[PDB]
Amino acid sequence: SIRLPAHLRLQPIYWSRDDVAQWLKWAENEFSLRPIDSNTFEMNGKALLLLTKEDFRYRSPHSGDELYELLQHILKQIRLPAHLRLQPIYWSRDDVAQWLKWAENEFSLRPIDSNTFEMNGKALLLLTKEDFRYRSPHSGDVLYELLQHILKQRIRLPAHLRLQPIYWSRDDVAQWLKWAENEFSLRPIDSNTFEMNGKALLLLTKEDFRYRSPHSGDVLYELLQHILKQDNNTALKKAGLKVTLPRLKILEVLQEPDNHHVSAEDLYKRLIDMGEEIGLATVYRVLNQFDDAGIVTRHNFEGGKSVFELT
Amino acid sequence: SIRLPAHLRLQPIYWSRDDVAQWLKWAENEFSLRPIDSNTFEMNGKALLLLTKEDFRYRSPHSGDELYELLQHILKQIRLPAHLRLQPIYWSRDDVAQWLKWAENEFSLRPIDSNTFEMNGKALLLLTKEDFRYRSPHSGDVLYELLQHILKQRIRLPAHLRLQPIYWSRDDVAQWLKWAENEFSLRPIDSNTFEMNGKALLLLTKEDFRYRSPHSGDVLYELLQHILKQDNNTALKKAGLKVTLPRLKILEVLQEPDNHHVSAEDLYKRLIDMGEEIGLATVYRVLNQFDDAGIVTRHNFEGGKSVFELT
Repeated sequence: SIRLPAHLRLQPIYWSRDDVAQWLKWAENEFSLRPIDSNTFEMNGKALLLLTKEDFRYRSPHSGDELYELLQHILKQIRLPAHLRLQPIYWSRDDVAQWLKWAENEFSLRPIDSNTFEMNGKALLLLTKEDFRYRSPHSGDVLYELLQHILKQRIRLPAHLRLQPIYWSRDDVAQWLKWAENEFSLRPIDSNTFEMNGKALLLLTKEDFRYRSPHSGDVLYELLQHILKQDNNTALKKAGLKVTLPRLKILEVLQEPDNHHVSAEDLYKRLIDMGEEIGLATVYRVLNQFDDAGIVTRHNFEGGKSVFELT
Repeated sequence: SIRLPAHLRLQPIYWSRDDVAQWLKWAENEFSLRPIDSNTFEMNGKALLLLTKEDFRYRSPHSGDELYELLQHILKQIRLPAHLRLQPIYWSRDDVAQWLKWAENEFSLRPIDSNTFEMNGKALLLLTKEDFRYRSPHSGDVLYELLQHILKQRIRLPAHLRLQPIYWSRDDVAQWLKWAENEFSLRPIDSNTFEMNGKALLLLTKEDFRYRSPHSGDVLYELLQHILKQDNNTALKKAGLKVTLPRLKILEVLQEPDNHHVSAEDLYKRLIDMGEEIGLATVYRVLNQFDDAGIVTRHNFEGGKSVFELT
C-alpha cells in the first residue's frame, strides 16, 4: 500500500538509472527523509538489486536501511561475454578490463576508467569490498557484488619464498614483489618500493601499501595476509590409486636412498634380491601409472631404459 | 598372440615417441612389411591413439591399415590449460597459439612454429583436415583430431554483405576481406589480394586462395564455401514469451506504420482509440518484457517517457 507511478510499479529489474533516481525522490518525499542527493545510486535497477543492505546504509546513512526495506516491500509482490565464461580465477588482465566494460554497459554505471583494476582475476579475488570502493567510489560495491554473484553461479609461493614472512630478508621481499608482479599481472613494481625486510614489511598498514604502490598496494597487502593465514597405503590413496602389493613394493624400492632414480629393470632386479615375486611387465605398468599419478616422473631412454624418479 | 617386449606390452597410452618408433620397427620385421621410415609417426602413444585409420593409410600407404589393426588388436586386451576450457569457438588467436604449445608438449610432436595458425578459434574451425596437414605436415592430422575430440567433450555477415557472392562487386570483395581479417584475427590482408568481383572470385580454386594469401587463403576459401551453403502468435513464441491478448495488441500497435517508435502512454491511448481494454502499468510491463526479449529496444526518457522501438 505504497503508490508508485505506473513506470515505477513494474519490477525494479526493469528500472533505468533515471527510474532509480525518480524512486529515491519519491521515497524522500513519501517518508519525510533527509535530502537524498540525485547521485546516491548512479545505476539501474538491476544494479540496485545486487547491493547489500550494508551498501545501502553506506551510500545513505540517513535513509539507506529505509530504502532497502522499501525495495524488499516492492519485491514481495547473468550471462557474460564469451571470453568471460571461465571461473574468474582464470581471467587475464585483459578479461578483467572487458569485465569492467561489460559491467558499465549492463548496469548504467558512471564511466569506469580502463586502468581502474590493472591486474588479473586471481588478484581481483584477493581484494576486499573496501578496496573495490576505494578504486571505484561510484560503482565498487556493485562490482564486488557482481563478482560474488558470478562465483555463486559456478596460490603457492615459489620455493625460495616458502618460509614465514617474519624471516624474510630485504632481498626476499624484493623477490616476492617481482614474483607477485608476474603472477598477478600488475603494473611494474619498481625495485625500491619496499626497501626493508619481512619484519618491517609486517609493520606497514594497508594505507602504507597503497601509498608506496597506488597500482597494486592493496593486492600486495592482501597477498601478504593470505600468505600469513595459509605411510605408503595413504600415499597411494592420496594420489588416486588402489593399494596393491606390487605397488607398495615398487613404491618401497623407490624410497630407498639408492633407488630414487631407477629404471624398470633395475627396480625389478632389486625386487628379486629382496625375495619378491613380481613380473617385469608389471614393474613397467606400475611405474607408468605412478608417472601419470604424479608419484614419479618418467625420464625417457630408448628401448625400455627410461629412468623413473620419485617426485 | 603377438609378442612385444615388456615395455611395449603396456597400454599404448603410455608409449613414448621412441616406443612408437620401436613398435613400428618391430611390426615391420614381424609382418615382413615394406620399410617404415623412423619418421612416419613422430608422436607418442597418446597421439597415435587420436589418428584415424585414414591417417594411418596416409602416413604409410604400404602398411598403415595393417598398423592400425595391429593397434586395435593390442587395445582389445583430456584437460586443457586453464584459459582453453572454453568452447573453441571462443578461443582468441593467442589461445590457439597456446593450444599448439600445449599440444606439442602433450603429444611429443615436432616443433610447431608459433605462426603455424595465425587466426582465432572460429577460423580454426573453418579449416579442413587437409588444411591442417598442409599447415603442419608433421602433426596436422593429430591436431585436427585433437580438436574434434575437444568438440565431443563439449557467423553472420555484416549487413552490406548479405547478398549472394555471385553479385558482389570488386568493392564488396574488398569489404569482405577486411571484415574477415577482423572477425577471424588474421594477418593483415593487403587491399590488392583479390582485385576482382564475386563472379571471378568464385572461379578461383583453393590453391589460388593459398597463393594469393599464404597466411589466410584456406580460411578465406572455406569462409566463402560456408557462406554459399548457408503471424504474431509465433513471433511471440519465437522470442520466448507466452501469448496473451495484452501482448498481441501492443505488438499489433507497434507494427502500425505510425507506431514503430512509440512511448508507453501513446501506445496506451492508441489501444483505447481501437476500443481495447488494457491498463497503463500493463502497457509498461509488456514493453519492458518485449525489451528484454529483443522484440523492441527501450530508448530512455526521464519520467515514464521512454520510446520503444520495434526491432
